[PDB]
Amino acid sequence: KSCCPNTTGRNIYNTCRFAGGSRERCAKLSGCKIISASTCPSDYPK
Repeated sequence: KSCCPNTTGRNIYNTCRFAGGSRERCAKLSGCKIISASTCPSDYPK
């Protein structure tokens, strides 16, 4: 799943995805990660 620091991270990620940027590119850009671990560390709580 995708995992972001905060709501602004989610906002930027979603906007970039809506425009049509790649998932990891949008994640990096916004300051989020994406991992196949399903569980994310207590650092990206959104």
